[PDB]
Amino acid sequence: AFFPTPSGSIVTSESQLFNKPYWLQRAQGHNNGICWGNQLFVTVVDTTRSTN
Amino acid sequence: MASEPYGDSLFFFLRREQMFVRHFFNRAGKLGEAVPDDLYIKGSGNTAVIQSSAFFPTPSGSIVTSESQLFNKPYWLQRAQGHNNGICWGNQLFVTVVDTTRSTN
Amino acid sequence: VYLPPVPVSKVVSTDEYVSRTSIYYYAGSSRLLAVGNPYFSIKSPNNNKKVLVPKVSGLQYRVFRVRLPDPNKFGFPDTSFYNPDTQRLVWACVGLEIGRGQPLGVGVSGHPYLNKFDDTETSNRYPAQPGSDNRECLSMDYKQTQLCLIGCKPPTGEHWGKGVACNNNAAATDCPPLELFNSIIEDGDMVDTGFGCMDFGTLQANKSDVPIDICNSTCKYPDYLKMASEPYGDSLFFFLRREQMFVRHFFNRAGKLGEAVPDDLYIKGSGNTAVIQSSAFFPTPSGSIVTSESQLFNKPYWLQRAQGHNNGICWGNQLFVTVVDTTRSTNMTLCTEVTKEGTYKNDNFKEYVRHVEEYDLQFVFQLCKITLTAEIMTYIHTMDSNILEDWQFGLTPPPSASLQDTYRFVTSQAITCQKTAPPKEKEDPLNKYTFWEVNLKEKFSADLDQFPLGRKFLLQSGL
Amino acid sequence: AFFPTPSGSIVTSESQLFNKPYWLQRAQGHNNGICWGNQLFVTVVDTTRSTNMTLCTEVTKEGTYKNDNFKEYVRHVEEYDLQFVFQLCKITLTAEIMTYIHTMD
Amino acid sequence: VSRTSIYYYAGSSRLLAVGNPYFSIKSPNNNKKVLVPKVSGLQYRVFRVRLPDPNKFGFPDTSFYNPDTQRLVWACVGLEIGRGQPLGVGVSGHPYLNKFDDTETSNRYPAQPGSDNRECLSMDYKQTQLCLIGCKPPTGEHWGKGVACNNNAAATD
Amino acid sequence: EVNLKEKFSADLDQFPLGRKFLLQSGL
Repeated sequence: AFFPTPSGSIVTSESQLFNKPYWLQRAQGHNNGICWGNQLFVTVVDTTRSTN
Repeated sequence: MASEPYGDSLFFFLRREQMFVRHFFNRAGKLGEAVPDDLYIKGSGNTAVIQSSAFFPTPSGSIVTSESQLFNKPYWLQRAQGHNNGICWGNQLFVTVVDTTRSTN
Repeated sequence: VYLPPVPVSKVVSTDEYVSRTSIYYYAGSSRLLAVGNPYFSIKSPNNNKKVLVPKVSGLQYRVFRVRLPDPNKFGFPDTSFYNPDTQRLVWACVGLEIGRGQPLGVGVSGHPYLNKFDDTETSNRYPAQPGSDNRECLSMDYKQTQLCLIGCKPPTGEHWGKGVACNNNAAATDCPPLELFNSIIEDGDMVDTGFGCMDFGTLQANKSDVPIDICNSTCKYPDYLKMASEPYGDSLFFFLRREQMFVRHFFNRAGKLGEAVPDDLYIKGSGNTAVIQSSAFFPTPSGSIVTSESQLFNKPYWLQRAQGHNNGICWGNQLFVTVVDTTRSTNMTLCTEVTKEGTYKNDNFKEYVRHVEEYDLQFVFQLCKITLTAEIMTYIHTMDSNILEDWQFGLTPPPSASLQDTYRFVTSQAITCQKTAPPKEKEDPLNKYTFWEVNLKEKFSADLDQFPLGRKFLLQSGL
Repeated sequence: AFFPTPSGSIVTSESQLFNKPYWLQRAQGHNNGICWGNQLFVTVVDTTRSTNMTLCTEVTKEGTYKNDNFKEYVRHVEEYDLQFVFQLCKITLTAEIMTYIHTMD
Repeated sequence: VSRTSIYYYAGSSRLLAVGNPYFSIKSPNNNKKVLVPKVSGLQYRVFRVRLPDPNKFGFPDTSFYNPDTQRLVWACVGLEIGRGQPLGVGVSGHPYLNKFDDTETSNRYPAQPGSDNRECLSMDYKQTQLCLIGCKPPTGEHWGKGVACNNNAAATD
Repeated sequence: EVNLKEKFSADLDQFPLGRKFLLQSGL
């Protein structure tokens, strides 16, 4: 009954994803940016900045 | 498969493989093809019997990134490699996948 | 005053006498293989010349030696492009693909009696351990390397080795000389592995500083400097290379340090430091990960310009492809038992190791015709002689006579015996070596696109 | 008081600066390649090909190993080359320029 | 400096050098000479070419310059440095390096007694390349010892 | 000291660099 233990590599700052603008041009759905009901839900999970 | 005459087992194929060694071991047991004697110099004491000279390494894989995968993207077959330009006779296909980056336990 | 040295004959590239036509011809070998032992060649006990289980590994040069059909003996349907009298025909090379078909996986070997004394990375205390024999069993990897050279003549390596000494010097320590040699690379002579490109046969008495497979063979290395510099260009058309390595541990030798470290450079020691350990460290190369984008193979390789004056043309109807590989050098393990029981003991079983290394080749040629006239026939004879014989058109009186009368005794040999020396041509210098051969006389074709390289070529040229 | 032991890394063969021609088209200083006094001064460092052999001779020959008999020497070698291509320049040496060079050296 | 269209290849012969990689060896009882010279990979190898001066040269046609009032100089327009060997990295060491403890994972302690504690260790180097071309020899820099300032009662010597 | 005193040549295309330079000149 084996189990590994995972570990992250180096976490550089050329492979970051945030702190940049993202202009929507064509979303993959049919809903091309219209937000019915006047809300959005933005979900963000990060792990590069998880110090203790 | 590619050098087949009609060319009907590939339309499209891709691969990525990587591997490096982590440890080295040796086996146990009476060695069959024994070492010749004109290649080294003998001894006595704790060097009485020659130790078994069958080594085998172990593979251990590497980091499994997501910037260099192969799946979840479309693949438009503009011109397949052989002579069948995509046409599938007899109304069947065969896709084979081998993926060992999504193989958690 | 001063004046310009002197005029000398200048070579000329084969753009300007060899003209080319548009008659392309695929060729191609079948799947070559070999199966043998990875470390040492197994010898038969009764007859000690017949090999029983041959030696093949990943690390050797696999120098092939292709053969071609003489393209003057073709019965063409239409001879309309050349008068058969004045012209000749010769094959030119414009394609290549050197496949392989075994999976990845780097291969490891070792010696049973390596010369490890202690570890010199984080702990080597004092005093030294006592003993007379302190050899242990170690394993080590190799440096990953790939290369690929085609050309009309065999490729020439180089290696160090023991050499000629000098006159008497009254304070000269015992130390062997070194000298840079030259050779022609055979099949099976090992490639280097980061221990330098030096012979291990006449330079190591204790026989105990490499793995067993190179303990008595001379690890050459190709000579890119000399082969590029020859003005005819008949030894390289195309060459690729890629290697990497890095150290894994550090190990020091065991023996009398034959040179003494001088007294000036260290504060001398007392107590438990009466003895002074060796400074002879040797590393252990290991190599790194082997991806599948840093390969050099299964990809076509067109030519339009070689790096010399020989723009592809091969005289004498042979090529010489050499490949090295240590990305695909895995070593299997076979276990045939003796008895059939239901309990393990280590003395029932039997372990023979094995190794495979297999290949493939593919070509696509082009037929180009020399116009033979007055200024050209002299020029090829300066280059070689076997070309202007083997087209079976004549023979060359080598002088028009000489100035010296040379004193031919014809009394036939009973007074002051001159060098008689009845000659014989030996028909080649190449016959002494041992090349893997592959025949392509029976395997030409004129219709390309029933083959793999025919469909990749006919898109690349836009035809 | 601490001090760290340095170490190199994976020396490739696609990250080397030798064995390939350059072509100086515009130098960073003022002169574009003129060499007064007819000498150059090239300077090469490398520590990727810093291999170190091990030679080993003997004194007695036997059929049993001991550390006593053999002597070890270390040696090392560095084989080089150079190549150049030069051009030809004429100075129109009038009355001003003879001072322009005399202040230089 | 004007320009013309007369190029001139000038290739050296290949060079070698062979010796000991740590220190030179000098013969006893003379000591002004050396048996095997110290050659290692880490040193600089400052070559120094010489060119034949183009006013004492065999030009096949001296009817492009008027030699009463002109002069000629060479100008480099290409370069290449070949080099041939394997790709092995190298090790050095010191038999009596002043290493006291290890300080990465475990140094639980009372103090350790003794007078000498030196050991034999070995490490490699930072891998480095550079090439540079001049008309004067290149000028380095390094730290060193200096004037002690001889004053103000320096508590740290 | 390397010595290029008498190793020159005026013909470019018989030397391992001289062919690589004649293609870069477009000529």
